[PDB]
Amino acid sequence: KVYGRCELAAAMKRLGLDNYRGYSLGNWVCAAKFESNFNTHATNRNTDGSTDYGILQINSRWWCNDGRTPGSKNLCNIPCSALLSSDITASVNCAKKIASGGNGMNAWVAWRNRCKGTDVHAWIRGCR
Repeated sequence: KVYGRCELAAAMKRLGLDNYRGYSLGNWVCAAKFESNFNTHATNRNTDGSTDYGILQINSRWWCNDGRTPGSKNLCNIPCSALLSSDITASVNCAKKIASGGNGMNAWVAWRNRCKGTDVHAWIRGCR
């Protein structure tokens, strides 16, 4: 499914991402925008042989197991396929785990590059 900006913001808010680990909601919406363009089915093969999955592009070498990545740590303890549904719950739960790390949102390259230090409130401006 391809979410609309406000719809994703509402969903993220219900799942408790607003101010999670000190990051206001707009950060998570921004991240989703640049990581997958709000597409729950986005998949991106990495050079190192890993693949990023879903709305928050979670990596098969460290976070979920896809059954084809040499040395998967599967720290979220979930199959990567669970990250491809229209329901963003599994992706949010794993993202919570990743951002609980000392580096927070820095784990997402797109966030680091396009969202960090910007007016993240613009991502939820005009929403319900």
